[PDB]
Amino acid sequence: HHHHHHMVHITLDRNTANSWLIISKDRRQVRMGDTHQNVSDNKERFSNYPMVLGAQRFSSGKMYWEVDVTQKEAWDLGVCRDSVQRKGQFSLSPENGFWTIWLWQDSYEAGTSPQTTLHIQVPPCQIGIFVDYEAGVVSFYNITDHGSLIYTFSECVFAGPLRPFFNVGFNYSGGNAAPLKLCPL
Ligand SMILES: CC1(C)CN(c2ncccc2F)C[C@@H]1O
Repeated sequence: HHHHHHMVHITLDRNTANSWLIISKDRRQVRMGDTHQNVSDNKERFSNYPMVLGAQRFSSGKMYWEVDVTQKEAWDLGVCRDSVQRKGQFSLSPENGFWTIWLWQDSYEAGTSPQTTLHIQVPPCQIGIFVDYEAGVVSFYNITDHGSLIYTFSECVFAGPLRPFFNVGFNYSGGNAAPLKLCPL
């Protein structure tokens, strides 16, 4: 792909984070803590899952960023509406305002309803995410495999400002402690 020139500098929004997440000083890395991180509750925090939003809001244009997923067993990545549900249980779907892919139990799937199997020969260590607001497109790229396409959501109905979306996943196994990292431009 040739989307690198739309690169944007994403930072994480501490106020949206699940209360167990630990965000680095530079707001570029996030990981699951082994306990509550001693923050107050607020209506923005994701309560049920280890999720956080980017601070940036997008309502036009073309945007590109990259995320490092090295040594993780489970994660979700993509974009979502600014007005997604924060509290309680929900599924990641375009109907609920999410355009995401994930790793879970050694398989990769796109967050359609129902979910779509992805075909990845080279497990990615870094994911590229491309958003074309006007076209209604969210695309995912395998940076480890020379930028090969993973998945394209087209005919997207964003219906609001978009935010970068992250889920570090649970660490029930002891094998999923590694962080998500926003990779330099
Ligand atoms: C008392 C809070 C800090 C948490 N809260 C809620 N948390 C989970 C489910 C439903 C809620 F209304 C409302 C308010 O923002």
